[PDB]
Amino acid sequence: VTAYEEIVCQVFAAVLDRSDVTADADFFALGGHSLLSLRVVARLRALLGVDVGVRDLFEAPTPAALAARLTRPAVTRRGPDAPPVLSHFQRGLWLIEQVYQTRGAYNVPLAVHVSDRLDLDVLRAAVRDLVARHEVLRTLVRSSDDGPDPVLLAPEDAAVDVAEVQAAGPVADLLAELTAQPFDLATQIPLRVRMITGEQVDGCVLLLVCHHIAADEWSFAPLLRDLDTAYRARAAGRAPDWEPLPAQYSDYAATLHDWLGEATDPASPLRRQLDYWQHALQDLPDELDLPTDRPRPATASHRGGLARAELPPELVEAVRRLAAQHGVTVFMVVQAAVAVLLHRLGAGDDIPLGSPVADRADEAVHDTVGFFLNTLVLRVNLSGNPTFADLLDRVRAVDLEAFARADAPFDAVVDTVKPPRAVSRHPLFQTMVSYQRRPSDVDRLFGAATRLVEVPLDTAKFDLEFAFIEDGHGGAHIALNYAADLFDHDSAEQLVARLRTVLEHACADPCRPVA
Ligand SMILES: *P(=O)(O)OCC(C)(C)[C@@H](O)C(=O)NCCC(=O)NCCOC(=O)[C@@H](N)CC(C)C
Repeated sequence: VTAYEEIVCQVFAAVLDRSDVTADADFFALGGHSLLSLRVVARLRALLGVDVGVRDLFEAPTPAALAARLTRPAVTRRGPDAPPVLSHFQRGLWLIEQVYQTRGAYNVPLAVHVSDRLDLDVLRAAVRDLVARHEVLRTLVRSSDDGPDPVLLAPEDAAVDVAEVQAAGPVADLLAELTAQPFDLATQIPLRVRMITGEQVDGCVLLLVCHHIAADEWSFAPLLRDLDTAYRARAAGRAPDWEPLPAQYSDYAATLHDWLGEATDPASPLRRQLDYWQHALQDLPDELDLPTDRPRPATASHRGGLARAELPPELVEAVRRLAAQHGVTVFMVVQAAVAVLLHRLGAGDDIPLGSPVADRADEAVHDTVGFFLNTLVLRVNLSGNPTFADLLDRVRAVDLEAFARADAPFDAVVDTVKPPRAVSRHPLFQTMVSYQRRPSDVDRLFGAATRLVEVPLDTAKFDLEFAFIEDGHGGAHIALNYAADLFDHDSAEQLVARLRTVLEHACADPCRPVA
């Protein structure tokens, strides 16, 4: 869970009085010692509500290690002859695509503007190195009677898909179209690479499209890192000089499967976490009374738009202060604000919000390529006329309770809860809230000037998806990915603007009742 990691970071920063606390920063190297160790332990106990001690800090002196310490066997490499293993999370992504026919909605884009036009032959060679390094990028998925079956292509058998595209109209719409193009994972590797050039394009835009089964947003940094390494090596006519991965995704999947156990085992983590979610999601609403422009259609088209709400740096910093002062993450502030927004729009006091949680505590997978996101239903209650500060306490309690049962795959949770189904409605929740941080130090890739560019998606996965997105070099914005079937664009622009308004009011005076 990344949430533990940012809480430990916020605690390190406050105690050491430093603004440079990263997930890999050693507490004692940061300037800490035994005296300040007591203050870190005391603050983490009051915030996290778990019995943490000096021992945990000593053995795990970095936020990533300490967070992982609070979250199960370590991932072990299974040897070269081991067959591929699809994780439960991958199986869930395969199910939603087959059962709900989401076409291209789950494709993950990663677009980088490059001041130089890249060499297509070197890029293709580098993509082959990237695919050879990360087995998940050359793992096909084929249907069967039992379900999906992984098929690991050998590096020499994985035909990479690398092509240059000349941009006619605006580049942003081309990026969205290329992203929406569906994969056939039975015959194509889950990676498409496109270099967009044109008279309007200065240099090129490098677009990586991954099928979600093979990458999450947390994979952007290792993707660009490794692709840059391979491109530079291939431009010099050599193979990239890198060590093997400490673990492949199949290693992570096998370890997760063995630890989860069988749902029929009363002592297995799977059944115990499923039992929690069965109780926690009792009497859940089928859906929230949101203000749509059109009724929910019989079948979902999964068309969508993207409405941005720019946040002034002073608002981003005020939101950070509000999170730090109440001992919550920025995500919890955003999640609380979204709950207030839907509440003020008439959704009631019982607000289920879907949210991704990253299962990247193990150091063998903490910085690797793959899909490590589970989906949790964060059920926030707004009854009793709470203030926003009160809500931040409720949200923290709901989230921490949820983060302790984050391994039960969301599809098993849907099976256990058994809500009424509808192919045009995502079950258990239809609004997702997430916090995302884009990679830093990706400005000099491929020996050029580079910058990430956001892709304006033409697809949507739920009714509403709110994302607080930090760019990695200072700024932040809210991205609302809305279902076009339900909302017009201007309704979504208004929705994302009213969320910023709620955030502005919460920072100004968190003691206002949310009603
Ligand atoms: P954190 O890891 O930074 O902890 C700080 C210290 C330095 C470990 C702190 O615990 C500490 O001061 N340890 C020192 C303990 C120590 O050295 N005691 C000396 C023993 O003195 C006596 O007890 C005395 N009876 C010695 C006899 C042999 C005469």
